[PDB]
Amino acid sequence: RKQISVRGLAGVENVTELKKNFNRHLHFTLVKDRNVATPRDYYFALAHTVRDHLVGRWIRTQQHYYEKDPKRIYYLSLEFYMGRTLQNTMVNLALENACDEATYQLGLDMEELEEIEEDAGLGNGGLGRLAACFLDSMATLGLAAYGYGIRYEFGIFNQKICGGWQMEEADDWLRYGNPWEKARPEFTLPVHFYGRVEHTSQGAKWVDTQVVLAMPYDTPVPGYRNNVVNTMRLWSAKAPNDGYIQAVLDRNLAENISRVLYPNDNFFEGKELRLKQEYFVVAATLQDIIRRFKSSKNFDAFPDKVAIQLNDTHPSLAIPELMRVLVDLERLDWDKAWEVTVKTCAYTNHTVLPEALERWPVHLLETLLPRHLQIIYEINQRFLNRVAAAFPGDVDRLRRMSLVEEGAVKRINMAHLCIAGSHAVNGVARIHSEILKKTIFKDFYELEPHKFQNKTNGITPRRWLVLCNPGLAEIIAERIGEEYISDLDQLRKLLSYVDDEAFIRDVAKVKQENKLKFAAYLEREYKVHINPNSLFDVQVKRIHEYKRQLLNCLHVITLYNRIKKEPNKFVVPRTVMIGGKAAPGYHMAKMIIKLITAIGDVVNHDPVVGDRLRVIFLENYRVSLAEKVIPAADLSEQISTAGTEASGTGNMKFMLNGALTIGTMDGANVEMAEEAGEENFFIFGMRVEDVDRLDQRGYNAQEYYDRIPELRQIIEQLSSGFFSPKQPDLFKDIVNMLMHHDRFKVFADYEEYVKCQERVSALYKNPREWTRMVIRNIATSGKFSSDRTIAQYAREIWGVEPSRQRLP
Amino acid sequence: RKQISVRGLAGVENVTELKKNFNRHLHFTLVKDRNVATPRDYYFALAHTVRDHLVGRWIRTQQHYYEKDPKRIYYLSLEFYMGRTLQNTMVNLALENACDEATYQLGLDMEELEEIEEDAGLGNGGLGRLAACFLDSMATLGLAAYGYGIRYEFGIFNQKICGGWQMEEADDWLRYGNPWEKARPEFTLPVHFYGRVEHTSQGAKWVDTQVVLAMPYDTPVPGYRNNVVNTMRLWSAKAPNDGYIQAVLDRNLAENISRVLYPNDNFFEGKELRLKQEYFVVAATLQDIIRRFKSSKNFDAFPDKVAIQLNDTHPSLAIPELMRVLVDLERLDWDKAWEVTVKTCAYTNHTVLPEALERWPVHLLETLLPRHLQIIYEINQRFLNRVAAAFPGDVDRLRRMSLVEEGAVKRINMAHLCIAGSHAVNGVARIHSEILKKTIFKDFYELEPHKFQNKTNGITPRRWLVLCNPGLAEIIAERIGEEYISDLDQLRKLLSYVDDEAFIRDVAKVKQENKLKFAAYLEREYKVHINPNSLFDVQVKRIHEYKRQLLNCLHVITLYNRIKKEPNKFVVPRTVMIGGKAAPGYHMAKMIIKLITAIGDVVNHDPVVGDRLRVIFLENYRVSLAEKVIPAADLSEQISTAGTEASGTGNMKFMLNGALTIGTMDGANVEMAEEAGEENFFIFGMRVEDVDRLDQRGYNAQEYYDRIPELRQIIEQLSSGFFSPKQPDLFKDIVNMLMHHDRFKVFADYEEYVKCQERVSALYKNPREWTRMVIRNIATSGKFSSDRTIAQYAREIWGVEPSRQRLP
Ligand SMILES: Cc1ccc(C2C[C@]3(ON2)O[C@H](CO)[C@@H](O)[C@H](O)[C@H]3O)cc1
Ligand SMILES: Cc1ccc(C2C[C@]3(ON2)O[C@H](CO)[C@@H](O)[C@H](O)[C@H]3O)cc1
Repeated sequence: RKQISVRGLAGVENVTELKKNFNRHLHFTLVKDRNVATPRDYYFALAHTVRDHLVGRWIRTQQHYYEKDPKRIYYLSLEFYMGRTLQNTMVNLALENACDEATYQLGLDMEELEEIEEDAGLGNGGLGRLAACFLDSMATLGLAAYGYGIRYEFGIFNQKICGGWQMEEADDWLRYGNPWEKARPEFTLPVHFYGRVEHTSQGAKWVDTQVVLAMPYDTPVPGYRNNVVNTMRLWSAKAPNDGYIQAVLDRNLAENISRVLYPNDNFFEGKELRLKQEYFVVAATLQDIIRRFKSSKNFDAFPDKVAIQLNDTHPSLAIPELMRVLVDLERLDWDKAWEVTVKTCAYTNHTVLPEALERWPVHLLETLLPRHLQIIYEINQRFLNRVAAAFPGDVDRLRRMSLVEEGAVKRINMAHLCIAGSHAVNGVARIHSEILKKTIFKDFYELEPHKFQNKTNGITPRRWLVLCNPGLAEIIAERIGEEYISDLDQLRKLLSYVDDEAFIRDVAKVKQENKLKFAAYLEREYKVHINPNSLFDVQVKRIHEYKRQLLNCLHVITLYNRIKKEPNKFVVPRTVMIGGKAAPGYHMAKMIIKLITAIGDVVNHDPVVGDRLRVIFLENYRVSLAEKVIPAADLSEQISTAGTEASGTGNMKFMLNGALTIGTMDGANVEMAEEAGEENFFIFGMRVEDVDRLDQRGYNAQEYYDRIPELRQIIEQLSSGFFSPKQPDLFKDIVNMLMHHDRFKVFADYEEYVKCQERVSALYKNPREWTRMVIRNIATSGKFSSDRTIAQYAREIWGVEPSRQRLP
Repeated sequence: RKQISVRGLAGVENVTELKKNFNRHLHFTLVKDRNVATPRDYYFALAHTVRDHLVGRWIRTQQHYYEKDPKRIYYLSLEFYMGRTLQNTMVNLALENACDEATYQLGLDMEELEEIEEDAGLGNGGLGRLAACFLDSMATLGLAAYGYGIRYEFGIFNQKICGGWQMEEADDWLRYGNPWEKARPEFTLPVHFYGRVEHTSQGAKWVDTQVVLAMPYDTPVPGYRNNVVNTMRLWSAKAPNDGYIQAVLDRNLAENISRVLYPNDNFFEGKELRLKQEYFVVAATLQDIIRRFKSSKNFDAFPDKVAIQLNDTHPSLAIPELMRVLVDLERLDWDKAWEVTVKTCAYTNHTVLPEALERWPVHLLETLLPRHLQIIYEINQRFLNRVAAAFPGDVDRLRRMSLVEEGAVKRINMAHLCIAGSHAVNGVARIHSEILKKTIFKDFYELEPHKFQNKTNGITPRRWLVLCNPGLAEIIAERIGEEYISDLDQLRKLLSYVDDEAFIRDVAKVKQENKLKFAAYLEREYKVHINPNSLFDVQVKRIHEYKRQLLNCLHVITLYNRIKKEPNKFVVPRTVMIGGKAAPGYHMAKMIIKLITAIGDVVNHDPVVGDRLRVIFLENYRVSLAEKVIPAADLSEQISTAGTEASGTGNMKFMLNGALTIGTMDGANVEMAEEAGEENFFIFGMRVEDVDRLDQRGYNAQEYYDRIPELRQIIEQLSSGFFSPKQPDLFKDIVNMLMHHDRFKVFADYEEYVKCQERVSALYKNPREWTRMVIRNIATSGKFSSDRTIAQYAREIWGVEPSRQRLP
């Protein structure tokens, strides 16, 4: 517990001070005594005590940026999936052992206190979590970086499983308050909606608007032991200052802008409220940017002092908004303003799936943001003039590249707007960034090849190793010291220990400890028992057809059927865990969750199977749960159809935490296998080239059904009601999709998947060799530190040099 | 400034500690430095520093009540008009001089900082402010007392005057946070709405309800230098824990219950939302009461340990709610439960005006609170059985006394419910309590004479003398010491100084200082100039026909016309100030405000008048403004039609602060004149007997018009458009009401009022004799301390003995 050296020192005066301040907060802040005080009160007492340690560095860091005047990095995102903050703050400030000792002396278990904290679940999954890892890495790399987003009152819904179905409940994360944020009502700014354009004497003027106020809440973002504390600023919607009762109640309408995170992360829903959220962040943020620029030492120097990073197209309105401010308010000529805008803005693309692309109807933009639509049209005209000059007579190219899409509903393609208005465009993994240049944005790449870049995603080894897996962090540090924590490529040193008996022992010991603890978690919180002597086979990620939880389902049923066919034949015991939230309006994803639980209903109660195979659906998968289950995982399921997962980041988390990966050559899986050597990955299935070949001739699921007896059995089980005896036709939609409308070719990878899984089991039967392959994975996970990713953004896009230098 | 002894000591270590903690809060709490810190930041730094001094006493006081186990007093009100808290806290903790010195040493003006604080304007006027004074007095008298109400997100609207008209804006009092309250989300309770009654095995059961959560916020209530800190608990509406987006947005509906204070304090608006607010407070509060009772040592002892005071009929649902809990949940027999309920509950009545009485349609109660309606009917049946037994054959009495009113819309008379369910019923001034027994509740008085009491209202001499008028507080203390501050009857000692040259000098000096300061306030905040050498003639109170701002208007115009008729004739210069908010839906009150400003538009710009007469409308009259204008007042206008103002409390504030009173024999005016001697009051107009005689024969305004040339002139000025030349018919509604539909007989008191005002001017011409009469008023204001009022409630209704004893 305290023996772990990576968790810092418990200095005698530090422990004494922490105890004093803990008690001070319990009294003055919480207004409690030890008589009535609950564990929650004790959590808050510790939270306030720890938060106090950020203040000096937070003030000094921001003062330092004012004095040193570096280029400022503005990271705009509609999602920040931050998780809990208590442990992270302690780790980054080297206070973990000290607080652990302080709380122990007060008769309290700090780990019990940590479990009281709610996730800041202000994101859906990978994209939101990437933003969070990026904030962490930017602070650790000493960048003058500012995360900007919306302070949703309700984050991603809490998932309940009831009767085997997902139920959504409001994530009331602010119920007991947020001790980490600092409300800044004094820095509230006006955001304008609707209205009309007057073109007059000085030029265009946006008038008759409805105002929604944006109140900032600032949250400290500590770097790893470098005394740097950056800021995440999240905007909250407030009704403007100036019958009666109804008028006061109607203030809720404006304030609804920041009420709730949209949970659909796979399908573009052209909801006006989402458009308002996006403009809300953009308008308020850019006001801050402009104000700060003016208070630093004429807009020629703007791109030298400002970088705006667009996390997907969600904040794409930053482009016309910056143009609007520069042209209409600052009175710059269009050409100069555009030069400035392009040099300021860069765009990160996160998916190739067409249904996810933001394409706003022009009528909606005209009504809500009339001036922005005007500006977008002018941008388009000038951009297409450039295309026409570069490719004279290529009319189809003009049509393909246009920001305006011409159908029954005329729309603005926000990706096209982003490319046009950005000096850099990046994908999030090598395979993804390459397909961007090759197909998706081929025309844009040909126009401006220098624009297109790759920035392979990463994860922070603070949250995703030191916090969640201190036991693994410790055994690593015992061999190679602590430098790896902010220099993850040093993990390659561990390759020298592939034959080290002590290290093999310790890697395996740590995994088993994590497995026991997670088993203890499921027993404590859900009264669910799992076999500790089973392979922990884990697929955790949002529920999507492309991620192919359905393929996992087919395999699980295969394992079940094989046991039933040959009950005497030994098989490696497995606990198959699948978790993740479905978008509320995504019927198939909700059916998939029900299928997982239904498979469990049969498998988990078959006396012939017993503890040889168990299938569990992990309820309410979220950042805090990922921190628990990933360190306990033996097998990481990364089984998206080749070409569909832009990068993935869960994959990296598993690799860092001592799990072996079964996966397709998709997203960052490709680079993970390259880093480790393919011999150390369970790679299976179609490559992108194979998927394309199938698309060329037409995907016929019937062929696979007709040729694979074991698949046929499963589909007939699903259709006949074997997994839903009380409602035989329950899974008809799943069967129909698989047989006739499967965009993701589940059947096409079935045989290779099952055979690959056989090899997983074969290796697990050899504990020594399993662990040696694990060492080969952990040792080569260094590339997937978000420090590496951010250093690349800094040097290749932002034009700033990262620094691990400690502030005084 | 600091020289004022009543403001305490500036101890060297105390000043040092305050400065240290001020700086500590600026750093750790506000996350600011002296470079970016605003006056608002400095206010908050001081607020947190001062608030820290309450914590120990707050915890110890509540612990003391647990140990000593006294009878608990629960004061239920839909209104708490608290005002600002910073100065009050400092005064009650003897920290004012210390903080003044501390802030001075830091280079800050504490008075400038105090002006930053928003009023907690969670009330309309007198009733809400009475609750606030009561909380203060109960703490000062060492009572285990608990104020319970609703934490409105928006209090009484901020009043803007635009084009001479009232405009309403949301009172966003929580914009920058409330440093005084402590959120207690852990003690959140469920409140139930709608649903239906099941009568089953154990009995009745309220089922299928919609739940709204009640989250308590606790605010410290410091007693005057007795180390007692009581609690005001205000409930905030929260949506219960368990398409999707719309469902999250719809949480606003439940949360609207605590959104805004209903601003109509003169007309019963049977709004369902108001009914929900009333039940919301009642249900949550009574849950607290029951829980606390059970955690103290079977319901026979309930009335020995619990008193519930109903501030008017607004929390009247406490009666059927307590019955519901006792019968349905605690399983007591009806008779015993009723015995307990009556002994627990007492009712304070605040008006005789019929349109203000709460009479809820039975259909509305059946839908929202079906079980309560059932209980009300049973209460009524049993109560009327008692009436029938006491007055056999008196069928009309039964009809008159029934809780059920039988018209086209069947209604429950909430006053009748209160009388039936309470062991004590009190009016708020001797005249008012007497009319209750004589007419309004005559039948109830005859049934149970012992039930009916008087508790003449009062005001706290902390807020209303020591805080708002330290200069007057000081000159008093110089002669008689500081005991009077919590023993106001000691002011009678000042009668010994009616011929004391030094005291006459000082009383007059203090008044002039206050007048200069208020003149400075109007110049600073509104660029409005007032004549400092003029009589400050002030009518501040909510705008109602019964309060007769219109009568004041007639007098002002009379003064103007008299000047114009005889420009060479000296008149005592006057600044006539009228301020107060009109209920948004009260057309006549809004017209009256416009008339006041319109009169000013003419008078204030007539070169013949100049500074001899000025009429100003004081914008946004509220507690903080009352604290400024009342100490500056020379003449207090208390001119309600006899029988219409139940008590008044503004009257008392003026008397305490060195103003002479012009008023009718109405409400507490009668007792104020009795205390001081009528020779020291400007009493005029019809008594209640005269109003009744007019009602008997019929009020004909035409007679007064026909007989009074000067009145005729004014009405013709109003009708012809003299005060609205651009819209001649603007005031037609006012004229029509005065001439034909005046319930309050403005014309009937016109002649006596004008003649009484002549005598006011005559005395003001004699500064010595004015000041001597002032001394006679201040010296006899002691009865009107809310300490006296609360001591009476304690001894005569609650059965507890007050104590000025200091806690350790
Ligand atoms: C509205 C929305 C929300 C989330 C997402 C994504 C895209 C994605 O995960 N969530 O971004 C991650 C970070 O770059 C990638 O690792 C995932 O492959 C990608 O699907 C897209 C669109
Ligand atoms: C809904 C409502 C609100 C306020 C009031 C009152 C009644 C009143 O002022 N406001 O109570 C004061 C305190 O007892 C009295 O001094 C006033 O005379 C009375 O009008 C009645 C009803």
